[PDB]
Amino acid sequence: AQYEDGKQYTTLEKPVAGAPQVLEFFSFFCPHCYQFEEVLHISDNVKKKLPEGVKMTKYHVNFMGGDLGKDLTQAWAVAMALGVEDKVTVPLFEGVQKTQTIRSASDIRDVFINAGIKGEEYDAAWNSFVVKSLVAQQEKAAADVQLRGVPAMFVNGKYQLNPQGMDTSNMDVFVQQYADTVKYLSEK
Repeated sequence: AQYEDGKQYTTLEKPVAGAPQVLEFFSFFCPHCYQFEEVLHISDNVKKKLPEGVKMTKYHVNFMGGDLGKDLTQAWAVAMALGVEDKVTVPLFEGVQKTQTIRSASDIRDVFINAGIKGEEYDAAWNSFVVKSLVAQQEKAAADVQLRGVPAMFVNGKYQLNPQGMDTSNMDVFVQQYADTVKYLSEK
């Protein structure tokens, strides 16, 4: 076939029921994740090729960056609850990996403030049990699929994208192959 299990994707030995249709995992500490966000715009190109009725989910993970890694998972929960993902993703990536100005939860908080979320609104969210449950959801989704590496994308809880098996000489061609694979898997 043109698409082959073990080539553009792998199949989960343990399929996950009731999983999000397109589920992406990342870490703000993850160097390919930075590329995926700022250079490749993977999420946006996948979306442009997906059908109507397809929701896309993106979760942060704990297993990189120790204590700050966990703060970031909680901050991403805050971003999701407030619907401000698109305002904080770039400055969080840059603060962790480019300027290295994010060293504590307070520094994470500063990113949100500078992005225009009010302190009182941020702190209230940070401490809310709605955000506690969003943190639980992120952890459970990653646990369900035995997740030990990022970036990762899972389609319908049974297929896992395999970017290692795609050409990387041309960045644009890589992104479309990736997005076209997600579409293929989606229609499967």
